[PDB]
Amino acid sequence: KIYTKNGDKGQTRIIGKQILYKNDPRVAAYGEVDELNSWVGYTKSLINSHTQVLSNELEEIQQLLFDCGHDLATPADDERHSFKFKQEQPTVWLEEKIDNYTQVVPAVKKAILPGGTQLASALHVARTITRRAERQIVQLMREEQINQDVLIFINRLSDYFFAAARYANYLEQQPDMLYRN
Amino acid sequence: KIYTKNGDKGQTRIIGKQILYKNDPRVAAYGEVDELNSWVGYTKSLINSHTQVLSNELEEIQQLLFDCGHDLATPADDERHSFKFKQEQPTVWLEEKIDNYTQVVPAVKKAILPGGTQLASALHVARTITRRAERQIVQLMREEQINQDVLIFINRLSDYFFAAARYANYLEQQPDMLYRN
Amino acid sequence: KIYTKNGDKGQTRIIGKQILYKNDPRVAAYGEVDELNSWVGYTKSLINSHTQVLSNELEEIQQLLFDCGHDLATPADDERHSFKFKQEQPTVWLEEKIDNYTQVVPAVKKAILPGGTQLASALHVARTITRRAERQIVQLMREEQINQDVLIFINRLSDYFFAAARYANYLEQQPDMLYRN
Ligand code: B12
Ligand code: B12
Ligand code: B12
Ligand SMILES: Nc1ncnc2c1ncn2[C@@H]1O[C@H](COP(=O)(O)OP(=O)(O)OP(=O)(O)O)[C@@H](O)[C@H]1O
Ligand SMILES: Nc1ncnc2c1ncn2[C@@H]1O[C@H](COP(=O)(O)OP(=O)(O)OP(=O)(O)O)[C@@H](O)[C@H]1O
Ligand SMILES: Nc1ncnc2c1ncn2[C@@H]1O[C@H](COP(=O)(O)OP(=O)(O)OP(=O)(O)O)[C@@H](O)[C@H]1O
Ligand SMILES: [Cl-]
Ligand SMILES: [Cl-]
Ligand SMILES: [Cl-]
Ligand SMILES: [Cl-]
Ligand SMILES: [Cl-]
Ligand SMILES: [Cl-]
Ligand SMILES: [K+]
Ligand SMILES: [K+]
Ligand SMILES: [K+]
Ligand SMILES: [K+]
Ligand SMILES: [K+]
Ligand SMILES: [K+]
Ligand SMILES: [Mg+2]
Ligand SMILES: [Mg+2]
Ligand SMILES: [Mg+2]
Repeated sequence: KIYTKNGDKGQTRIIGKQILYKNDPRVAAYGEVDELNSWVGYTKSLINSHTQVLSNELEEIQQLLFDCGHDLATPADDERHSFKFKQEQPTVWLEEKIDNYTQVVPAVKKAILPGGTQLASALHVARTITRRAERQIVQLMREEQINQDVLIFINRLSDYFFAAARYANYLEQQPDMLYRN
Repeated sequence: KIYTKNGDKGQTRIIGKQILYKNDPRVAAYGEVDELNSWVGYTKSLINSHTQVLSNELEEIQQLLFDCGHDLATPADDERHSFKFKQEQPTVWLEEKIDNYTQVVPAVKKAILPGGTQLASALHVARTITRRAERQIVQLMREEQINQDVLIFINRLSDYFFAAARYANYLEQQPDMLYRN
Repeated sequence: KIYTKNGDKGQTRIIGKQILYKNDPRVAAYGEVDELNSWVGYTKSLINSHTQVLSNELEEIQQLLFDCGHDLATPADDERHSFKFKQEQPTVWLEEKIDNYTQVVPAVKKAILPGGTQLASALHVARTITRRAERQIVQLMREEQINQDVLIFINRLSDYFFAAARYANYLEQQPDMLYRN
């Protein structure tokens, strides 16, 4: 059964099987990445005919987030369990999308309100959940050795979600709204 | 008026009327349960003709979450205020649903990406918000005596949301996607 | 480029340019306000013909939340950067809406389940995210001097979202459901 009940008193296992409390900074870090991954799934479910071009990359992000979570759940000192996530290829992939979407949409010099279409608005929610997960990752980094490649990718990912949100509005001919002061 | 302004300097009351700061671990715990309850309401609003079978149980979860929040807001040592939540019946109810939904959907041996239909994706968001609330409950448990029955139910509840998310995809003939490595 | 990479090791700048870790209580506070602002954008995107009357005020809240975030990112002691947010006018505006929406909808004497229409349910999610951001603001207040006007408005704002959620249900002829005990 998926329910083992071993977590009923508030403790759980990480990779390698060491037991931690569920509020441990490590468990909060990969838990927030799981929350982000679920929100990306929700965002993907809002795609329509006008925004289908974004579907493949959202699913790829979900696969990458699983790799990131895996590494966050992995203690550095247990040599039986290696980190799997390498930032270079996925991060350059995000950057290419950021550059492309920044070029195509109307240039702004002011902050935008996070909103517009349902999909663009969901991409802004994704942007802010990514940044929340990043804060938890940094809390963990300050106490334990982490795969720093995960932090590089998670940082870049919220810039991706910002650029993708603007692109989603552009795909539905929805202008962005500027902050008034 | 619902606005009393007594909370304007960042303090508030729990059951029994003792005053705590709004960032107190207790207030964060039942606040996260309120956030979960609101997300379950949102998830319920996404039900359609194909997924109506899930409506009653989502509303029942909302009623149960109110009982859970009540107990988390109740200090153990104030004998004027008793715990109301007893885990056995609601938890066995969740387990029966987990068993039923696990049986009906295609068996997997790999992790799934959290996503699919809008409803299944919302049920995965519910799964991860439940787990976030659980972490806050454990933070509170480590400082204060709690109704441990709430923790048992909240633990089981995120396994319910996982099984229900797979079932929602099944109800709309949407396959789950496997993690690639 | 929007990606500078200066945040790749988990530190970032606030207003005035001092560097903090991304898990610093200040950065968590205005980060949670950004998350709220994105959720308000998402909520606004769910408006339909029956609920158009709520569109202007949601966008106004988004502009106000930017002012609030600005002040939370501003250290009190750096006199080069003044607080911009003054609570009186926006807070009285919220209160007038609370009074109006409380009058129009069916009176209750019991707690309601947070749910109903998709929009009303999203307004309850907004209510609980506002309250989460409030907890982070109070964490910051307990360590650093803040613009206390932001806390007054953020407190009142979750009462606004509660009253607006009930009003959204009323606009679509959806009754609220009461807590059963
Ligand atoms: C880390 C981990 C995860 C991570 C995975 C990635 C990450 N790090 O962020 C996260 C937090 C996402 C996760 C989620 C869940 N998991 Co998990 N997970 C673990 C854990 C602790 C380690 C697995 C491991 O060592 N892998 C290391 C490598 C070398 O092996 P691997 O084959 O590549 O491992 C993969 C699988 O374990 C897979 N996976 C992870 N969880 C689950 C759950 C199920 C049902 C399946 C089929 C596969 C699977 O992901 C791993 C790759 O990253 C184990 C504990 C244990 N006793 O095994 C549980 C454990 C496997 N997971 C469990 C469960 C129940 C869940 C959830 C259903 C919980 C929930 N209600 O949300 C979810 C959703 C699963 C999904 N999406 O399909 C149970 C499964 C019990 C069972 N007999 O079915 C276990 C055994 C824990 C327990 N309670 O004892 N989990
Ligand atoms: C605990 C509590 C809650 C909990 C309830 C369950 C939980 N523990 O998680 C939570 C956090 C969910 C909650 C939410 C809210 N509450 Co409240 N709640 C309290 C509190 C602290 C204790 C109530 C109590 O002692 N009950 C113990 C038992 C023995 O009595 P009871 O009749 O069963 O109590 C029930 C009611 O209080 C009901 N309830 C809880 N909140 C509210 C709000 C309203 C308007 C109504 C009609 C009923 C109601 O839930 C209780 C059962 O669990 C009081 C403080 C106080 N001064 O009374 C406020 C208080 C009742 N709540 C208040 C408010 C405004 C709210 C919110 C509208 C805040 C918001 N903006 O989100 C929401 C939403 C309410 C809803 N869904 O209808 C105000 C009501 C003021 C008024 N005159 O209308 C109070 C008085 C606090 C205050 N500011 O002084 N709250
Ligand atoms: C505070 C701040 C914010 C706050 C704004 C309000 C708040 N306090 O909550 C928040 C957290 C919301 C924010 C968000 C983002 N920001 Co910002 N922000 C800052 C910061 C630290 C201070 C700005 C300042 O001093 N203003 C003070 C007053 C006197 O000047 P001002 O003209 O009124 O400032 C306004 C603009 O800066 C505007 N703004 C804020 N961020 C951004 C980003 C862009 C692209 C634009 C055009 C405008 C803009 O908001 C301010 C008014 O409150 C700077 C750091 C820096 N080096 O400048 C970055 C910085 C401007 N932001 C940056 C970025 C990338 C972002 C995000 C895209 C990050 C993301 N992926 O989510 C988002 C979204 C922006 C949006 N909605 O359009 C980058 C811009 C780099 C570039 N060359 O494009 C900067 C330079 C930080 C960095 N990485 O070096 N940020
Ligand atoms: N509340 C939580 N937040 C984040 N991560 C969690 C949480 N609970 C468990 N985990 C992590 O996710 C994995 C799968 O969760 P699962 O709920 O199966 O664990 P458990 O709660 O320890 O056991 P069980 O639910 O069977 O009693 C755990 O092995 C642990 O690594
Ligand atoms: N930010 C918050 N997060 C979680 N729980 C809260 C928060 N603020 C208040 N509470 C809890 O929810 C109850 C209802 O909230 P409410 O906003 O009415 O309280 P308040 O902020 O203390 O008062 P007011 O908003 O009238 O100034 C409170 O009595 C307290 O138990
Ligand atoms: N994870 C986060 N959570 C909340 N606020 C953040 C976070 N990261 C950065 N900030 C704040 O938001 C502003 C804009 O974020 P941005 O991502 O551009 O910053 P950075 O991560 O420091 O730099 P970069 O992403 O270019 O490496 C920052 O200047 C800082 O004030
Ligand atoms: Cl071994
Ligand atoms: Cl600006
Ligand atoms: Cl008494
Ligand atoms: Cl797997
Ligand atoms: Cl200067
Ligand atoms: Cl009640
Ligand atoms: K489990
Ligand atoms: K290792
Ligand atoms: K109130
Ligand atoms: K008691
Ligand atoms: K950036
Ligand atoms: K200042
Ligand atoms: Mg960054
Ligand atoms: Mg569990
Ligand atoms: Mg309040």
